[PDB]
Amino acid sequence: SMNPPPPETSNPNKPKRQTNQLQYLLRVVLKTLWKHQFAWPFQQPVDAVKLNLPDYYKIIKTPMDMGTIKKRLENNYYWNAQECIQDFNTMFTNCYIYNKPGDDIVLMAEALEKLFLQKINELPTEE
Ligand SMILES: O=C1NC(=O)C(c2cccc(Cl)c2)=C1Nc1ccc(O)c(Cl)c1
Repeated sequence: SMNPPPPETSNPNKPKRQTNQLQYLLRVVLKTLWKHQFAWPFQQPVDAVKLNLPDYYKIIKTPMDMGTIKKRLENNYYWNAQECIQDFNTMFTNCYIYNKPGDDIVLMAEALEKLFLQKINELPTEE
């Protein structure tokens, strides 16, 4: 079982914005999660070949990862904050769908998600 193409991070005809909320999602949210000791499994698309997870992309039909999110934020791919928040939530949910409760990777996702929730709680009002 092979890897799919990664999610796109560039699409010139998709309209985009740089908003204060999106800036916060990069400068505070992504940066906080990216530097965490448990970030590493989430910094790039899951390589199902190297990890010997041939069923991964049979089960996970909407892959997402922080490498992709980082590129989307840096390349101003998004129209609004909700699109980016959805990407983080997709990433966490994929982990919980694929893995078993208590697995290391689930504990890692939970630690990142707790921080994510704390930061999104203080998402600034749109300017
Ligand atoms: O990119 C990766 N390199 C690794 O060794 C892993 C990985 C695989 C199994 C357990 C743990 Cl804690 C990490 C990655 N990421 C990953 C990210 C989410 C997942 O659900 C799974 Cl199974 C793996």
